[PDB]
Amino acid sequence: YEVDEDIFRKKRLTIMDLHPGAGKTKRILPSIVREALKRRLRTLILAPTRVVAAEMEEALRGLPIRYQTPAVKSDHTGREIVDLMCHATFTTRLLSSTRVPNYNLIVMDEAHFTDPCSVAARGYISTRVEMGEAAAIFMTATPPGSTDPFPQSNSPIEDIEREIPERSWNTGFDWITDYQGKTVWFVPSIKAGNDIANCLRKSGKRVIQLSRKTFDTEYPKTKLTDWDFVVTTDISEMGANFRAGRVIDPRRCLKPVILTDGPERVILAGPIPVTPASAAQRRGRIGRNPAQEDDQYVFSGDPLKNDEDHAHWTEAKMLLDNIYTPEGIIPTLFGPEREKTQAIDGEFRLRGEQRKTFVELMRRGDLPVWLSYKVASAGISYKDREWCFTGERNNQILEENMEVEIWTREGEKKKLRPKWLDARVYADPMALKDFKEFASGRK
Ligand SMILES: Nc1ncnc2c1ncn2[C@@H]1O[C@H](COP(=O)(O)OP(=O)(O)O)[C@@H](O)[C@H]1O
Ligand SMILES: [Cl-]
Ligand SMILES: [Mn+2]
Repeated sequence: YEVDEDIFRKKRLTIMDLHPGAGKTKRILPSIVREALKRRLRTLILAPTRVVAAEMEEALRGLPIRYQTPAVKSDHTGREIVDLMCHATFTTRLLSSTRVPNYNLIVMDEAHFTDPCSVAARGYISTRVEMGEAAAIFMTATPPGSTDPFPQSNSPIEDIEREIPERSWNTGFDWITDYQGKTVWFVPSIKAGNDIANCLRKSGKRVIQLSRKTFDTEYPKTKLTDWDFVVTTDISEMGANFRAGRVIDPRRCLKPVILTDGPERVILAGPIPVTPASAAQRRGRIGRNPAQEDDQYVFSGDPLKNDEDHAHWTEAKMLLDNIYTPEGIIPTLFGPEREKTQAIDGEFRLRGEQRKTFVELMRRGDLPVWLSYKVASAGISYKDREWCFTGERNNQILEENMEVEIWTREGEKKKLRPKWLDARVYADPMALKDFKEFASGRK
């Protein structure tokens, strides 16, 4: 692969939108890094997930790569070194340090990731590019704005449109279990995944479940051959490689929405249709192997473009408005994503301890951006957990249709009733478990 010379020039942002599997991560990336080093550029590589980052550092092992952990706010050497980190790690460091290096070449892989930390990162990056302080490459077949759900592939894909179960089934879906080979099944939620996986397991199928929280331990198991089904949330759209012959995709997802009628709260709306980019990335899990031309994409429904009510857009602004810049400037969203919110640049900016608490609630507290923002801008200290118990009766959190009760750090049994309700902290057993740990003052 021959690298273009102009992509290393400051004020240039290159959208590397080669089709899924074309060789963006595996082939051109090491070529770009080596060429960046030759030019003595201060280089940053951004991976969507910890797993993908680990694959990058394994592949770039011969080069002066340094993986950067979010447990560390900055890490500067007096040496020629390429920094490697997750999208979210970059955004956290921007919020928590003034010692963020002045990278003049930034590569964001799987730059289609729509999680707020990634949207915020693209905002900061593009701002630096447009200010003439950096060159950046966004690697993704589906850049922000894409609407082709059936892009080019390395090998032919059989696109099959048919009814897909939303829940456990007894009969009428023989084609699912009769299939000889491996399947990746995209589900709209973890608990939808729990039910589907349970159904497949009672049929004697070996299934691995994937979600954001379990991705690190569960994904490596898919690299072995002792499995029939992967049941996964949208997280697998971000550079997850499966050696499988089929994707099952009912093209559905949950969408966080900030509601403003009465007390502000985040709900999880849907299931709703995925975006055409998401559908393409799910489909793009297969058709990757030149030697295997039998791959199937089994789908249901049309994708939906309009996602302007997605909470991730205002959450991205809450992050961006609090990002430290050398000049003191407020960075704006990436061009094509500016339309997604009506927020006035800088309206979410916090000062002093409130800004510090905002960051702490996200990184140490594991809370969503919106929820962290509401607590921090209320003037509440990080260790002060009273808000988890002082909400209105409607804010009572249920588990198995019964009221959740928590032992506090002071040793009192209080009903879990937060002042601010964000559906994501009680969306599934694991999220609730983590949030109970927060409410009981255990982190
Ligand atoms: N660990 C691996 N070993 C061998 N081949 C791989 C590995 N990971 C990916 N590939 C293959 O390399 C090709 C390009 O992959 P990649 O660079 O990830 O595509 P993309 O352009 O989507 O980033 C694909 O055909 C893929 O199947
Ligand atoms: Cl998830
Ligand atoms: Mn890739």
